[PDB]
Amino acid sequence: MRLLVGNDWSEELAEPTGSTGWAVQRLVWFARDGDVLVLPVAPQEEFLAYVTSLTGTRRSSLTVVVPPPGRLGAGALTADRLADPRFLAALREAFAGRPVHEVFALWPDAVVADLADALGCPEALEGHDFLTQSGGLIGSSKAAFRALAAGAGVALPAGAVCADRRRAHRHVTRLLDEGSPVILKQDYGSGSDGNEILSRTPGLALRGARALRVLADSAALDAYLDERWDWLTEGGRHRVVVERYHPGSRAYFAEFWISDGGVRLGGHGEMRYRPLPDSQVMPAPDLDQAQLDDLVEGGRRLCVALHALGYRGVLSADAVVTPAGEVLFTEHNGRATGSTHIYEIVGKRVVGPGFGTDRILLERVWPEGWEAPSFAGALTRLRDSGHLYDPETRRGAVILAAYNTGVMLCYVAEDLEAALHREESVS
Amino acid sequence: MRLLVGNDWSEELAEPTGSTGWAVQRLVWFARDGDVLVLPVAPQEEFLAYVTSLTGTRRSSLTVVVPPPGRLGAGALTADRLADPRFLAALREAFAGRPVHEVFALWPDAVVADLADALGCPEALEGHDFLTQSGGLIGSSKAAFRALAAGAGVALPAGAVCADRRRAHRHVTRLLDEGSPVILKQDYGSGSDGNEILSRTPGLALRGARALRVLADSAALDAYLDERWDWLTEGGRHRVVVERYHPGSRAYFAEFWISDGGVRLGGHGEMRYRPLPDSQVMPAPDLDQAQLDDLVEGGRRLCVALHALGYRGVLSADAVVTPAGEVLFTEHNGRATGSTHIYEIVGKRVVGPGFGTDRILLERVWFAGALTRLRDSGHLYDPETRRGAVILAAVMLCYVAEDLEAALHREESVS
Ligand SMILES: Nc1ncnc2c1ncn2[C@@H]1O[C@H](COP(=O)(O)O)[C@@H](O)[C@H]1O
Repeated sequence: MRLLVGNDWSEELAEPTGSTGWAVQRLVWFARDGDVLVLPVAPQEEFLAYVTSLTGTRRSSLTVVVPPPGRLGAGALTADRLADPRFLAALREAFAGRPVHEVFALWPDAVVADLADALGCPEALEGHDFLTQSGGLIGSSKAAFRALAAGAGVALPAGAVCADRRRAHRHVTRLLDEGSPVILKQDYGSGSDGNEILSRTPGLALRGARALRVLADSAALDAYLDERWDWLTEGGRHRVVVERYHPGSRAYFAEFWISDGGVRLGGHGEMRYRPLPDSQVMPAPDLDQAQLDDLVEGGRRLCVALHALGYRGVLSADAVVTPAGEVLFTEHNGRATGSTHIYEIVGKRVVGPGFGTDRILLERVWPEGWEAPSFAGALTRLRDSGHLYDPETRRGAVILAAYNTGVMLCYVAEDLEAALHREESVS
Repeated sequence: MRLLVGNDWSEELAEPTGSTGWAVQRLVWFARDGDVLVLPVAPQEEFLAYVTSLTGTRRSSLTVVVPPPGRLGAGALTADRLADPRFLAALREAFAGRPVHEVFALWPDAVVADLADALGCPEALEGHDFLTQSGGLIGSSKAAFRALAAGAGVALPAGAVCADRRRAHRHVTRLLDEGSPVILKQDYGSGSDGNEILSRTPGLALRGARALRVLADSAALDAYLDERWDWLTEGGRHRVVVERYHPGSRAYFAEFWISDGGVRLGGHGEMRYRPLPDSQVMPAPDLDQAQLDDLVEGGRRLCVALHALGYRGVLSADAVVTPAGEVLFTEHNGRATGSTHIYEIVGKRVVGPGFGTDRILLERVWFAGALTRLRDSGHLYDPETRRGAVILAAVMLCYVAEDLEAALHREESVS
């Protein structure tokens, strides 16, 4: 029996008011026999039965525990929901006298530590003490990333970390006068919504940022900083990362599992900003040996640093390959990412040893313009067309997510072209 | 030579508008033959002569470069003073073609890395890359201390790190309802000035905070938090550390030198309240051997972690020994502290190997007049006897004697 926790982005960083309880249902992919899952919204049985049928996990051995709604409703495991005596009674009955062997959470937050303490199993949560002190936030800080990568000797685009406009203005100006565009980044921003590109020249693709600002001179920059500084600092709370932006780069990741015992490579892939990051392929294609070595060693070094200071959990090291072919690291992500269950479970467990050898994975966000009436409806159509993932041909679409009021698929194929073809058939 | 920078508390954390240039003149103690010293204010010659005669450094081999004044004046090495063309030219002249072998700064700040960049000697600054990304600030973060110590299995008072009022209220309520007093600490607070003690009971001794608030109950604390949170967070800029406070505790430090090659014990001491914090003793007295070992090994584990993440420089780990006898770490300090030149130079270089065996150092807070009268009376430090008062700054004294009782008699004499 393990306790799996489907928690969201840290309550300490942001109010999870938009959450609907859908994305964290990816937790089920990690479930193994006997496990107890804590989720904000009960998954549909059809989702559970499908996912468990593929992982080989006995569904009836699983228990799903859902807290009552909290101060922000049901969308996310807010702190008040996990402290609810009603929920705690439900949790203890789900345990049924069994010891908690391990606590696994999607996000390394103090609320998980709080839960382990309330349950009297802190020892089952690796890095518990670190987490009680809110150490897990380091996994989502770009400022922390910049310092750690630079200290560990991990290649980094030129730049700095700025707490004020005076310093920000100097570092932006240095980079712009070298003929480069610049990307500003919220310390704790999630995704490209937290970034802006600044350029002397118009017409750049908006890859990895919400907006492009064209700034002619020092005065235009003063004007920009005066207007956006509140936003860039989240109301004066956080610092801003300034770094050199490299147009037309491809985005890669190497993800690791950081335990008490040390650092272990989970997997690597490419995130396709095509022009939005709406698909990813694993493992990483089109790198030569030296670039793949740099991506993995770079990430590993970063993770060894994070391990040494006490971080425990999943760590995604994000990088770009520039048009000149240089691997530069751009951030880390301390959490179960969009990729984690895909290479770890779908790749290594469902597809098997052939994954990385004669099989790749291609996941796409449910295309806009695609519609499916329900989970069961999507599965039926896939099953009937013969495009549903078939455990003995090792080809086809794996349904990744629960019903979203469509779903989300992962195509397993010999190479990217083959998966891309599988997908056009799917309709 | 080596380039020695007498910089102050980071300009990124606070405006150093109150500095007068006096404290960073402790830089001179670290000066070795041929070095070049960057100071905000020129030291008196008599001070420079005096320090170098004790340290055995040849004074004429030294150069002091003082940047012109900057936006806050001459009191402190502000970023614009160190990027001044007039200052960079005067600095390259002081080198006169010599390569910079090592850069030593009093504070691990991004401006040091900028200066090393300007001069073309990034390789002479250990942790250069770390510092350009302002990683040195981690050495002044209590929020960082709390996580590092928790992760490193280093003992610390019960508590948490809080970003908002709701979690602070919870964690304060919990400690108070257990009957203990609580101390709130600004993430980047310099000294006790950034701390406040919360208690059910009035009259606690304010060791390490400079105000106490008596809070009867949950609504009283709502009121306090609603009133003080803006100050506690520096305008919602930083988080707040909530800790169990231990009254009547003694305060100790263990200081380490963190370089590429690893972690070296500098020294340890006590910060005495008699009744107030106006004196230091090194090495640490009145500790059992196991308490000293917990102090040093605690400090070491912590520094090993700081090392691994890239920090380079001086790191002082502060601890208290509770009335109950337990050693608990309370903060770290990444910088040359008020103690660093004392055990490292005055102790290990001036006094020699006997320091920590047959000599101890006592420093207390209450120029040629001090020197004259100390000389004429015979109380001035005598290399031949390894006893007497050392003038640490232009004044402040460090009494070298066999034990604390001998040091306190010497000071009484100096009255
Ligand atoms: N939780 C605590 N209990 C007792 N003393 C503390 C605690 N936290 C910090 N202190 C002491 O308060 C002092 C801080 O003041 P300063 O050294 O001037 O910054 C240090 O000596 C700490 O060791």
